[PDB]
Amino acid sequence: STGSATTTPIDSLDDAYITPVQIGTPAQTLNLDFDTGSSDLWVFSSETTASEVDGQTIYTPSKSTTAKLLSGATWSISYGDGSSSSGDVYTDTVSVGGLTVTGQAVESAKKVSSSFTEDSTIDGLLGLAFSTLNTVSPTQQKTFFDNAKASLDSPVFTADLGYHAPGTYNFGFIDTTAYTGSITYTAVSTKQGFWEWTSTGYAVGSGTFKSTSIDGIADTGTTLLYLPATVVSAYWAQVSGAKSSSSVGGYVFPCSATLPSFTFGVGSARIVIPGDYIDFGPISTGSSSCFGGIQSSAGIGINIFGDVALKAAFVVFNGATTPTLGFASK
Repeated sequence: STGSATTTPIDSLDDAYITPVQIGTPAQTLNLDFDTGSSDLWVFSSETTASEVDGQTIYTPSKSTTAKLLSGATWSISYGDGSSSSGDVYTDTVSVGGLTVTGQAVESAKKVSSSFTEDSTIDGLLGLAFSTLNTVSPTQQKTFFDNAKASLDSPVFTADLGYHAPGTYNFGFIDTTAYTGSITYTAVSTKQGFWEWTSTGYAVGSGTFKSTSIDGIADTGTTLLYLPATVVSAYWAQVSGAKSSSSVGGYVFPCSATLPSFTFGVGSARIVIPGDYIDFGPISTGSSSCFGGIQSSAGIGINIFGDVALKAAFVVFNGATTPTLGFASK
């Protein structure tokens, strides 16, 4: 089997991407944030504290003839940005782009943090990291991909995120028309539960490539590109007037600037992030100070190849017995 679904930016900045997902019988369609950096499929629901729901579409398990309470199971997750959610668990039928999993754990939120409430466009998350990170207790549950894998034509999914435009998540096949040149595959460590890999270096604009190992995670659920302070300083030094602002929470730059590109290495291959992908717009409405899309990972504890990086590539998440990651230009 295969599946193919369009993923759409939630706003004009590509802050996140939402993908429609069918849950239950009859189908209830929710727009979920596909997150290769976590491993829980959780939704706003009829059980979510009413004051914490503000415009989201909810899953109502009592209206699904295939929903079953997973007795005694609870979940609770905290994300790198400080947001969180928790609740109980149903199993139900879940379909993405024509690919159906029966008995998928659907984690129903009883509580969500303010950041989730305040984002009306995201109805929940669909985790695509390794199932070892799943938070369901006392019996850990599998991700949608893990459940689907054996049925797929090939045990892979691909992320093809758009810049200020829709893109695609495919399951079970590589669309050879969706990228240019070849896909370069690189080793993955699953030791921390992430799609963790080592970039071979970087360049800023038309500058020379610096060969250096950068361990990080491919994370569709993180907006920005978080890299070591040395790398980030080298980037922003090429933008007149750019500075790190403790008050704002990272590098800002004059909105009048033209940003240089940023290249990262995948083996001997190179992925070029155009400068415009690194512009996240005014820090507040009407400001001439703009927020940068490349930020320091210092004090995160890990480097993160988030959407800024991934959307410059066609990315293969190869879930073969020994997982790997593939990147192609597009």
